[PDB]
Amino acid sequence: MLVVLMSFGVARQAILFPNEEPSWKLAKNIFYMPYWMIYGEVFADQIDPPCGQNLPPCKTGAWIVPAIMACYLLVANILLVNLLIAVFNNTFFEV
Amino acid sequence: LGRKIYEFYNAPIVKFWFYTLAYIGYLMLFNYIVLVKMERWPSTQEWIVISYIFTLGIEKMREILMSEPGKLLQKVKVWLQEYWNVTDLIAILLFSVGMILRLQDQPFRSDGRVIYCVNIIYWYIRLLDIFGVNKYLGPYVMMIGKMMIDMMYFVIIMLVVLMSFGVARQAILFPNEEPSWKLAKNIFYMPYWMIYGEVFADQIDPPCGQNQLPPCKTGAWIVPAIMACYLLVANILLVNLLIAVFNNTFFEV
Amino acid sequence: QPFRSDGRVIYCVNIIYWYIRLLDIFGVNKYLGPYVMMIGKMMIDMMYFVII
Ligand SMILES: CC(C)CCC[C@@H](C)[C@H]1CC[C@H]2[C@@H]3CC=C4C[C@@H](OC(=O)CCC(=O)O)CC[C@]4(C)[C@H]3CC[C@]12C
Ligand SMILES: CC(C)CCC[C@@H](C)[C@H]1CC[C@H]2[C@@H]3CC=C4C[C@@H](OC(=O)CCC(=O)O)CC[C@]4(C)[C@H]3CC[C@]12C
Ligand SMILES: CC(C)CCC[C@@H](C)[C@H]1CC[C@H]2[C@@H]3CC=C4C[C@@H](OC(=O)CCC(=O)O)CC[C@]4(C)[C@H]3CC[C@]12C
Ligand SMILES: CC(C)CCC[C@@H](C)[C@H]1CC[C@H]2[C@@H]3CC=C4C[C@@H](OC(=O)CCC(=O)O)CC[C@]4(C)[C@H]3CC[C@]12C
Ligand SMILES: CC(C)CCC[C@@H](C)[C@H]1CC[C@H]2[C@@H]3CC=C4C[C@@H](OC(=O)CCC(=O)O)CC[C@]4(C)[C@H]3CC[C@]12C
Ligand SMILES: CC(C)CCC[C@@H](C)[C@H]1CC[C@H]2[C@@H]3CC=C4C[C@@H](OC(=O)CCC(=O)O)CC[C@]4(C)[C@H]3CC[C@]12C
Repeated sequence: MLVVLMSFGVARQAILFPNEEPSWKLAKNIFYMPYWMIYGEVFADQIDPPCGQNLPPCKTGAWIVPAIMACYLLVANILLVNLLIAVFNNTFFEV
Repeated sequence: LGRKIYEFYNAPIVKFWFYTLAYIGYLMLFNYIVLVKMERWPSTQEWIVISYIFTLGIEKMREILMSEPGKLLQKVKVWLQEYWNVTDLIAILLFSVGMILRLQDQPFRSDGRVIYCVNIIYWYIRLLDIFGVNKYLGPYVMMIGKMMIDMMYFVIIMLVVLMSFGVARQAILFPNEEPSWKLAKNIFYMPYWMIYGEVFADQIDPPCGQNQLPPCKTGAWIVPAIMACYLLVANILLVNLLIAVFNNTFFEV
Repeated sequence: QPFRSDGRVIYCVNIIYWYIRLLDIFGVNKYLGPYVMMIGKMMIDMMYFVII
């Protein structure tokens, strides 16, 4: 999880927020909201903010963030977690 | 000294621990350079990172030329068999084009910073290859590799169902829009995040026409029911099927 | 109208079914074909869950 979770966390804090002076909040914003989306809350209002409709301007071509996060939620909440399901199941009789 | 330094720095475990500690160090420096503002000339950290990328490209070229076949086309086939090698080539290439875009000036700079970010993705996933020395984690990553094929199926079936609600939610709720590409964003926007939690409780069943909301369109009472059938058929019918398919397959892998 | 409006609705209920008929075309594959095979067999197990 740490490797795939970190990947999305670094990516979302670098697309959305494009210009910040170096500070320790950045690591918190990596290890924040992505971790809490493997547990049920996708942070829906944060995701696809409305933008440039007569609001602050569009950060970059920030269309990467919903797509790679969709890939992340598939990878995290389905494959890995289901792997732990299977791993626990087959080691269970063994122990 | 000479023999102990040369013996020790040529033991393959030691040179492994070089290459992985240097690769973790690169990951930390590239983390810093992607989560900081970047001025027009590169910073020191970025110079170390781009040095890593181009020296890695030189070493890839070294072992392509130093491969065992004598014909050059033979050795480029030898290198294009193995999977992680070709993903190295495409990613070192895409970091190179990020560098050439970001040495320029706006509007190309913001695009180049995005290109750096989509490199951050892959250079994270290469740690899965790096974690192949462990006798305990090597099998897990091989398992993931076997479970991905089963995912290809689930995903396909899901698409059919998601899209089916997606079309129906798009037409029945929204009645009189004009030809636009937002229909596709809405087709895969609202009925996709529902399989992981958020059911969009306000967005579903708004009260219509009472102090006033616009009088609710056509026969839009049907969208909660086909929504209900969708949530059952996705979250219980398939996901659970995928649990079963992983358990059967995992045993053999 | 207003039948027009209701004529729009029951077109849209149809594309629910005509999407699900693409599962038939997925049946011909050597591997997707067996996966839709198990879906119908699990659906009788869910019918017992939907009552409970
Ligand atoms: C993926 C994880 C494990 C590592 C991620 C690394 C970064 C998120 C860290 C590593 C070095 C850190 C920096 C080290 C020292 C400082 C100095 C510190 O400066 C001050 O407090 C005041 C400075 C001034 O105004 O002179 C601000 C935080 C900062 C930039 C830190 C911000 C967070 C950084 C970039
Ligand atoms: C490897 C796994 C198993 C554990 C990794 C733990 C770290 C990722 C955590 C533990 C301590 C955390 C830090 C604890 C306190 C702070 C200070 C906090 O900075 C401030 O409150 C000052 C700046 C400001 O308030 O603006 C920023 C988050 C940070 C660096 C945290 C970032 C994330 C850290 C390094
Ligand atoms: C089903 C699986 C494959 C997931 C599919 C997800 C993507 C195809 C969707 C999900 C959310 C969508 C985004 C949601 C909203 C917007 C905002 C929209 O922004 C603007 O029009 C900006 C206007 C301006 O320039 O100010 C651009 C499309 C975009 C990024 C969408 C692009 C397509 C996305 C990433
Ligand atoms: C179910 C999935 C897999 C496919 C769904 C298909 C549609 C969502 C796409 C396919 C073709 C698209 C169309 C292709 C080109 C155009 C032209 C475009 O025209 C303009 O922007 C200018 C119009 C003008 O003022 O003349 C309007 C969107 C539209 C109709 C697109 C709307 C979205 C469409 C219908
Ligand atoms: C088969 C699965 C695994 C992937 C399918 C991917 C596509 C169905 C996605 C990926 C890219 C998406 C597009 C990315 C960007 C846009 C532009 C966006 O249009 C605008 O922002 C301009 C109009 C406006 O904002 O007013 C509308 C959604 C659309 C066509 C998205 C529609 C859905 C697309 C084609
Ligand atoms: C047992 C499992 C498989 C499904 C259980 C849930 C359904 C029985 C519920 C959930 C949502 C409900 C629907 C939510 C909203 C409406 C709109 C409602 O229309 C109005 O209220 C009129 C317009 C207005 O004034 O709002 C008619 C009932 C209906 C279709 C409800 C019928 C019963 C539904 C489908």
